[PDB]
Amino acid sequence: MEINIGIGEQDRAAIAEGLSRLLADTYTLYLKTHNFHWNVTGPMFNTLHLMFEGQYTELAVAVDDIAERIRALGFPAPGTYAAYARLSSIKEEEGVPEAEEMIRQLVQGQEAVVRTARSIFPLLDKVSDEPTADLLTQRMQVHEKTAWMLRSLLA
Amino acid sequence: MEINIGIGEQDRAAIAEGLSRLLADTYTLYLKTHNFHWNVTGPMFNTLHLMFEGQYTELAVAVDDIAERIRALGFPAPGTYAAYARLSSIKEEEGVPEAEEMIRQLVQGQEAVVRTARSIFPLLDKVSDEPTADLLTQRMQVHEKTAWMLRSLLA
Amino acid sequence: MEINIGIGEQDRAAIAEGLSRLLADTYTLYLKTHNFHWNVTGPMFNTLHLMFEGQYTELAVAVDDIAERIRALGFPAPGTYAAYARLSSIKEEEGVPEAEEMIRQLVQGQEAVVRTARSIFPLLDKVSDEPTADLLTQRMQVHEKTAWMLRSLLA
Amino acid sequence: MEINIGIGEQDRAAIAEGLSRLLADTYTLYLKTHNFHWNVTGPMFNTLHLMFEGQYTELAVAVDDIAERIRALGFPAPGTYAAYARLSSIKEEEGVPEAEEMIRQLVQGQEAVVRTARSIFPLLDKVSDEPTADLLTQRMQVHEKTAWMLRSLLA
Amino acid sequence: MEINIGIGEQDRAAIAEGLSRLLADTYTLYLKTHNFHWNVTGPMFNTLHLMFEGQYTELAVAVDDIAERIRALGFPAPGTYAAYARLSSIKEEEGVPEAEEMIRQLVQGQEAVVRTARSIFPLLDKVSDEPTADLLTQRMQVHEKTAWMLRSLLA
Amino acid sequence: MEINIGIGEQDRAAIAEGLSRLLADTYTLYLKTHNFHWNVTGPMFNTLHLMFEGQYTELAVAVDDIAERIRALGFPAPGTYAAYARLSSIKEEEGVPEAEEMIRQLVQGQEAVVRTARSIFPLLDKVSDEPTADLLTQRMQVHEKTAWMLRSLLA
Amino acid sequence: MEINIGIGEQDRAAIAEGLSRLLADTYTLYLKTHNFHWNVTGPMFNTLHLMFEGQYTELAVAVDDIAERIRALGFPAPGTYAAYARLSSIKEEEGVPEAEEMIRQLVQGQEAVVRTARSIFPLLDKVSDEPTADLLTQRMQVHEKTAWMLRSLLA
Amino acid sequence: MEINIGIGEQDRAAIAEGLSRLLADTYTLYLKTHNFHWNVTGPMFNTLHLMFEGQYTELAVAVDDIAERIRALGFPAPGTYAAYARLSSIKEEEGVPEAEEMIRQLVQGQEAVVRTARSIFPLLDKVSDEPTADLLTQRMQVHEKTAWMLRSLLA
Amino acid sequence: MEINIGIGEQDRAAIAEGLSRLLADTYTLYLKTHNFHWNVTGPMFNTLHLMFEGQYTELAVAVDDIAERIRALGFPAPGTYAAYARLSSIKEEEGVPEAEEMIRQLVQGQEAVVRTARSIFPLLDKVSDEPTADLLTQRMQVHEKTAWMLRSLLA
Amino acid sequence: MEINIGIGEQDRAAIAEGLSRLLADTYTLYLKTHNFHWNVTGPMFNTLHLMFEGQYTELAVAVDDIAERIRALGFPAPGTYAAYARLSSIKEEEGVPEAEEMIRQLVQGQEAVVRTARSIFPLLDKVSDEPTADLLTQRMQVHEKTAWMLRSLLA
Amino acid sequence: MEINIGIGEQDRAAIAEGLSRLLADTYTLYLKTHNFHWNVTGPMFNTLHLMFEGQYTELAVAVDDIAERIRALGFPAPGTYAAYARLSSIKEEEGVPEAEEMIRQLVQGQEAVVRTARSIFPLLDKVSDEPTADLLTQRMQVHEKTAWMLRSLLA
Amino acid sequence: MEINIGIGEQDRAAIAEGLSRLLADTYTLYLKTHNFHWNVTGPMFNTLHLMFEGQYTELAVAVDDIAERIRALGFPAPGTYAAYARLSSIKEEEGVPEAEEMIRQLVQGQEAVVRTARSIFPLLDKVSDEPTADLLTQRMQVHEKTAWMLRSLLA
Ligand SMILES: [Fe+2]
Ligand SMILES: [Fe+2]
Ligand SMILES: [Fe+2]
Ligand SMILES: [Fe+2]
Ligand SMILES: [Fe+2]
Ligand SMILES: [Fe+2]
Ligand SMILES: [Fe+2]
Ligand SMILES: [Fe+2]
Ligand SMILES: [Fe+2]
Ligand SMILES: [Fe+2]
Ligand SMILES: [Fe+2]
Ligand SMILES: [Fe+2]
Ligand SMILES: [Fe+2]
Ligand SMILES: [Fe+2]
Ligand SMILES: [Fe+2]
Ligand SMILES: [Fe+2]
Ligand SMILES: [Fe+2]
Ligand SMILES: [Fe+2]
Ligand SMILES: [Fe+2]
Ligand SMILES: [Fe+2]
Ligand SMILES: [Fe+2]
Ligand SMILES: [Fe+2]
Ligand SMILES: [Fe+2]
Ligand SMILES: [Fe+2]
Ligand SMILES: [Fe+2]
Ligand SMILES: [Fe+2]
Ligand SMILES: [Fe+2]
Ligand SMILES: [Fe+2]
Ligand SMILES: [Fe+2]
Ligand SMILES: [Fe+2]
Ligand SMILES: [Fe+2]
Ligand SMILES: [Fe+2]
Ligand SMILES: [Fe+2]
Ligand SMILES: [Fe+2]
Ligand SMILES: [Fe+2]
Ligand SMILES: [Fe+2]
Ligand SMILES: [Fe+2]
Ligand SMILES: [Fe+2]
Ligand SMILES: [Fe+2]
Ligand SMILES: [Fe+2]
Ligand SMILES: [Fe+2]
Ligand SMILES: [Fe+2]
Ligand SMILES: [Fe+2]
Ligand SMILES: [Fe+2]
Ligand SMILES: [Fe+2]
Ligand SMILES: [Fe+2]
Ligand SMILES: [Fe+2]
Repeated sequence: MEINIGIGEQDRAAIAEGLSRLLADTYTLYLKTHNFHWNVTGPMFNTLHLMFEGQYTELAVAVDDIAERIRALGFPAPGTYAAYARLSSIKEEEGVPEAEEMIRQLVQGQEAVVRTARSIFPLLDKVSDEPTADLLTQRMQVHEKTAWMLRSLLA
Repeated sequence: MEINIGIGEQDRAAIAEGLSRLLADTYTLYLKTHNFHWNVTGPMFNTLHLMFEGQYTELAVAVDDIAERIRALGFPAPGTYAAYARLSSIKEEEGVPEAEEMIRQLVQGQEAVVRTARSIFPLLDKVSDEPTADLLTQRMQVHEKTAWMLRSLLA
Repeated sequence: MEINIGIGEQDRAAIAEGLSRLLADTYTLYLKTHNFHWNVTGPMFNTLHLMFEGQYTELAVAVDDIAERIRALGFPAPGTYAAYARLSSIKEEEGVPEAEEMIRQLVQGQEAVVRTARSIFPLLDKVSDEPTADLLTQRMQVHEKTAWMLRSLLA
Repeated sequence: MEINIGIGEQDRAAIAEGLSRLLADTYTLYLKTHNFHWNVTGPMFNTLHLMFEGQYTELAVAVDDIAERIRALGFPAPGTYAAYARLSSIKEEEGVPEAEEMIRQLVQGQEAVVRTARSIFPLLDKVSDEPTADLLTQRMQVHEKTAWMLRSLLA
Repeated sequence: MEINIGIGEQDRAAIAEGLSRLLADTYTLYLKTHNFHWNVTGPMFNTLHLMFEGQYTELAVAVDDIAERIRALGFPAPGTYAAYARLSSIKEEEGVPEAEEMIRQLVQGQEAVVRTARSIFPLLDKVSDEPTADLLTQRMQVHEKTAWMLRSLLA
Repeated sequence: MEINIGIGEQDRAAIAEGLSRLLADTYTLYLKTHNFHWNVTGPMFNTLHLMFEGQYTELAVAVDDIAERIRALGFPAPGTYAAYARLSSIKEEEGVPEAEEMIRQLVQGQEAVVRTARSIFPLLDKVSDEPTADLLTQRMQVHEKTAWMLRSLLA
Repeated sequence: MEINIGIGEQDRAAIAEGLSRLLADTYTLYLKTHNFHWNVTGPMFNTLHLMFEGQYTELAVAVDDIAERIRALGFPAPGTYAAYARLSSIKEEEGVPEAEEMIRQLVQGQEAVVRTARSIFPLLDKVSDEPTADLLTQRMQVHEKTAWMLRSLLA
Repeated sequence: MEINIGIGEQDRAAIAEGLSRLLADTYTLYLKTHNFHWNVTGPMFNTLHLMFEGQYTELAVAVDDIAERIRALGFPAPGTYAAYARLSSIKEEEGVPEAEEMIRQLVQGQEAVVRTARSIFPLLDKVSDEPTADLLTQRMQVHEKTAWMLRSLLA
Repeated sequence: MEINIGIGEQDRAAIAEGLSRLLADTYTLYLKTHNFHWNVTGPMFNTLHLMFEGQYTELAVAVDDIAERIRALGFPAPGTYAAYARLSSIKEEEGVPEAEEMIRQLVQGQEAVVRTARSIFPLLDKVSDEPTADLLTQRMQVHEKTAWMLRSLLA
Repeated sequence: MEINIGIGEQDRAAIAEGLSRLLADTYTLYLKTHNFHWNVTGPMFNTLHLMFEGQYTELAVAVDDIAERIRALGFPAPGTYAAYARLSSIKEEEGVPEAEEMIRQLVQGQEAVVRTARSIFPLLDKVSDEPTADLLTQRMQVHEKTAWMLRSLLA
Repeated sequence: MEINIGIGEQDRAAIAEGLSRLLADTYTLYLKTHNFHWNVTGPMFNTLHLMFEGQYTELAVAVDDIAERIRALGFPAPGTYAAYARLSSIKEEEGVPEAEEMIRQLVQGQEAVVRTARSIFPLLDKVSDEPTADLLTQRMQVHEKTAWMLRSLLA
Repeated sequence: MEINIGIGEQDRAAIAEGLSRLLADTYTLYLKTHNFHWNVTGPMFNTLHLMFEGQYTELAVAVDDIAERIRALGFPAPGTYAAYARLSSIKEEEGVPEAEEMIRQLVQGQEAVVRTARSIFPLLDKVSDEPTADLLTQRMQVHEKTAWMLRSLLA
């Protein structure tokens, strides 16, 4: 059945490509946060284990919402290790850093998602896709708040 | 008591006129979805009876939110068969279609409401009314997601 | 598949006709109550906004129950503005009356539904349809309690 | 202690006998529904596994209510395979039918309980046992609604 | 405002008089049950303290439903010691009986409410007051189930 | 089994006598508040119906707590119309006053219970019954708060 | 689709045969417990009514778990009176025993289910089926705990 | 740790200064609303006591959300009487007005917060701070809806 | 950090010593109650198993509240078998009494805690430690109520 | 309507003056706690952000309870920045202290509220106002518990 | 601090290595299931969207449980795309298969996890690690049940 | 009534002796954890107070489960200070250690319970008691997980 939501095929494709980068960043941050939840040690273990648990639980919902916006636009949502490694701007950590370095990496991760979201608004200006713009705004709000709570631990 | 929310009376009347069409479309789609919920038959009965129930339940809240935004702008909210029949662009179904035609009609219904919402943004861009713009964006998000789920059944 | 519930087809059709009138009245009262919920003003705004919310919330469930009893009897449930205007004995209000007149109209609405319910019982005795008779009885109970609560506001 | 509820011992015994048949039918349908819940296969597995779960869960409560009405009338409630096999009008299925045949058998099962309930009303009329009449009416309502939901899957 | 629910003023007044006796009996049983809840002793203390608690909790809701049916019929609901002592057929217990006598009096109390309820049906036959008839039937169901549970303790 | 809670039998008997009057006053107020809940009319029906429901719901718990304190002191708790009519200082209303007069009466009821509670404190001075003193204090707190909310309606 | 869970088809059939006897025993105990719940009398009625309710509620869930393990092994789950009478080792009670005898029979029933579970482990040691062994262990744990609670009543 | 969220330091400082004013105005309206909740009297006491409770409860959450957006921007959130008095544009009420004047003041307060929110948008346009824009929009929607509910009481 | 709560160090030390005896008694009663919960047998098993469960569950919270009041006064809370055995006035039961003797011992236990609480008030009066006096009062209320429920089982 | 709660007008005014100082201290501590919740940084951010949230959430309920006790005594509750700055003994912090200094200040704040409550008991002794004394006691309990938890963080 | 749980370090490392493969397989199945949840189309969309959501929700909890068992054994839990691609035996699907192929792949995935779990038991028989064996058994139970539900759709 | 669960009396006694030592160790660790919960201080207070609270809450359930397995085996569950001091291998802490030493002692306590559980398996290998083996396994799983969480704080 044809899709008639006021956005043309090539524009929906370009928006889906941007949201695919956002999905890949968000999913990579999800797994990194889950990883640090398991692997963090030292005197802040209790609070960081819990904090990273809240963060990855929220990111699991965000992954679903971003993916299903791609579906609403008429395209398949990427969902493999290869697709996400190709699209993600977040570099993974293959070892076990000190807790302060875990916090710093997760701050940079929040900012990377924000940076990807910001890269998409120019396209949305040209096209007028208010639902996707609101999604991006919600994600920016969450990552900017989380960035504050994480960097506050360092000071 | 004078209303002083930063929008003049005839500008508020114009936004309320557009929201009245959005309300009438939303309410007509609500009754149609409720109708199909009761009347659908065939092997997809259980899943469509449930899917349509979730949709009309969400629409009943949306009708209330759209109507109370009209009130916040200082105008009466329309609420009769005659008023909605006059304002609605949704085509009503007087008989009992087969399930796949019910699904098709509801997809077109979602897209019709999006179109009505999209028609109001030019006005908000002249007058500046960010709360209504957010309301319209939420309706477009819900209806575009619902159109994906519905049309996915026909693939 | 044949329907063997102990009521013949012609009697099931006659009961469904009566329930179609009850459904149309109930749905018309639902919309009128919802209308007054949005549009009432004056010193009793808070209490009537709330009271009318409770009533239309209940009536939305009642619509579903009546329509699904029609389905159980083997007939399509009506669900359009045209069908309900043809069948309803409640007169819609196209303006915005004063609060006391809103209350008075809703009292009369409760009593109109009771009247339609009473009209159906003679048919049910002849054919013994105990489930439909209990449904009618429940509606009369709800509308007669609601009539008391509304008319108490006038005194 | 004597039982003085406005119904003589012989009439209570006769009503208890009728309810024993209703209980046996309801319990046999309960087990058949539970059986089909485990054993159904094919593309409708997810919907029918869930639908039959809802139905057997409701029937388990109904068995308790019918049995406890027998106890309120002053007689023991039957509760063995031999007693239910002797009293039940529902034939059990010893194999694993196709899903559509499972649906058909459950429709007939609903109608068999309705038929048993109908057969008890004459006694209740001659004797004025309003609580039992209301129990029978509630069972007829549930089974007639369930029959509609089931046979709609076959259209 | 006029009351047009299909029952004449003289008949509504006679039904309200019957419900007043039922209200009085139910409230007197409520207090007696609450009394025994406090004052029962011996090895069955824990079970009877709890069982009587469940019973008086249910009766408090019943008194409200009975009183508000009187109000729906257009008459004030009685609510004083003097009014209830004049209308109640339940004899109060001024001392502290043994647990077994407490149980036996509560059985008789259930049966007294049933008896008062049965006395009202003839009036409802000539008049067609279905909601009141259903209320009476509900009370009869509850009191006959409670009578079975209480007298079972004595066996 | 002897009671050894640090209060001799004569003092326990005197405290119980005082609590017996507090119980009768609390229960009388409970029934009066319940009565006004049913019978109030006029433009304040909705808010007074609800307010009086909250009050009688709280009073029902208070009755149980006061009676059980009497039980803990070693004496039976009174629970009959004749006992409460004898022990109570609260005047019952046998008719249906106007709403403003219902409010006034309930204000005077709250203050009467406070007076009855106040009358018991001297017995506890002598004896050091700290649990009873806390129960009286809580009743005074509730009733003084309720008196403010009620009389605030009259200003 | 072919089943590849690491257990050959005839070995799965043998485990399913053992679980079918366990299912038949558990379901027979379920119906006996339900029967005694309705029919027990005497001074222990309240506590046994409740205790047996808790037991049959647990057993209803265990029946579903056992049946679905048979399904996971690739075989139909038996579910008729004839099948369960054939496969069960627990004998039903066709009359109404005294309460102490009901308790004794339920103790023996718990122990019968333990014995049936035990009888299956030799097969599992040969074949290796750790999920089934864990299910059997859970049923032994529940039935041994329940036997303690039941026989404690008789001491 | 550097803040890299796509908004330079001077722009973040300016937005935080604007939100500091929104925070002060929101907290001042919070305390005024809480004040009127305690201090309102007259026949609308119940409805206004409840209505103003809902409002100050929502405002307390809004205070936290606005302050934490300031934190996300990298600046301290003000939170003292001196700071809020200095930053607020709403004037406090030091006495106890009549209920209609309390309503009027709270309507004006809603509109004053809307004005403070409006004053911040010019700054976000230049900079593109989509999360803050959404926050201002949410506050405008809540205050404009609340203004409608309050001013409806005066009509 | 100095402690400045209006009570000098020596008086706080003396209050903490008294609360240490109350904590020891309460913890010893908690373990005894938990013991009898496991070990009681006979026809009251179900009721005493449940009643003792409610009691020990409440006592667990009380232990925490007493200990933390000691901490608030500035002293370590005792928490070992030797500390509690040294301070406790409750004598432990090393065997398995009959149920009636378990009930009697638990009555005496409630009274032992009350006795210990009464021994502390003189100190509190001389010093005005109102929070500790309220804690003692709440413990006395619970234990005197529990003593009533337990001894009522014996009568 | 006269206030007759057993405390004379001048004494109620004096008690209300003391509670006004308590309210002002509690509200000032509420805002200081809210402030530190937003502004704290360093490795203890997570634990202190959450601890201070729990504290200000509880203080918000306490401010309402203290204010409504003032109302129950017949006096208006103060509720402005100026009224609280005049009455409060807590000095506000206009900057952003180190986390350890925030904790120290919050300890001193709990003790300041305790000191204000203690200053009122002499008056209450002369007048006899048990509800107010119980409220002060509860505040002292909460603040002394909170002081222990806070000062424990320093050790 | 040394780990002394009764298993030597290289034996724990070997168990951790096996569980790392189980974790990688579970996580790969999790993402594949989430992918298919987003991307499935056709008439089974509604039921497969729901079924796959329930599955990936369960798998997300299982990932955490398996990772935290690795942590309990004293080893870091892997958690990157590169590690999971290296350790997994399940192949991802890079395209969008038809619904029946999605079902078949998820059946094969359940069976793949069972094989990986099964492959670890030989090590557990040499070393003895009953907690890990119970985790493996739980995963086998879940995946075998899920395989039945999935393959039933293809029958 | 004889116990027939497939284990001979002296074999059950031996299993119950082992579980009695596990119960004593679990209860000793419970009290030590509760003690440290009250008495810990320093910058980790908030996290350790909460962490130790979660642990002692879980242990309280474990104590009940272990004791009631002893009861299912037909033996009394020990429950006094003297019995637990005799049976326990965990030593109590009579003073107030620094937080890091509290953590270290609780790690050692978790490992002690694991050793006690492990010590019972040789017996169960001779006797066969799968329910007890599963209980031991669950305790080993919980204590090994808790040991990781605790020792992670010391890294
Ligand atoms: Fe965790
Ligand atoms: Fe989803
Ligand atoms: Fe938004
Ligand atoms: Fe204009
Ligand atoms: Fe439905
Ligand atoms: Fe609304
Ligand atoms: Fe939004
Ligand atoms: Fe939006
Ligand atoms: Fe609303
Ligand atoms: Fe429906
Ligand atoms: Fe009914
Ligand atoms: Fe009904
Ligand atoms: Fe299932
Ligand atoms: Fe039952
Ligand atoms: Fe029952
Ligand atoms: Fe009914
Ligand atoms: Fe009670
Ligand atoms: Fe009511
Ligand atoms: Fe009924
Ligand atoms: Fe009913
Ligand atoms: Fe009501
Ligand atoms: Fe009670
Ligand atoms: Fe108190
Ligand atoms: Fe208190
Ligand atoms: Fe084989
Ligand atoms: Fe199932
Ligand atoms: Fe297990
Ligand atoms: Fe096992
Ligand atoms: Fe309030
Ligand atoms: Fe916050
Ligand atoms: Fe928004
Ligand atoms: Fe605690
Ligand atoms: Fe926060
Ligand atoms: Fe309040
Ligand atoms: Fe208190
Ligand atoms: Fe090795
Ligand atoms: Fe979804
Ligand atoms: Fe975790
Ligand atoms: Fe296992
Ligand atoms: Fe397990
Ligand atoms: Fe397992
Ligand atoms: Fe042996
Ligand atoms: Fe605590
Ligand atoms: Fe237990
Ligand atoms: Fe238990
Ligand atoms: Fe296990
Ligand atoms: Fe195991």
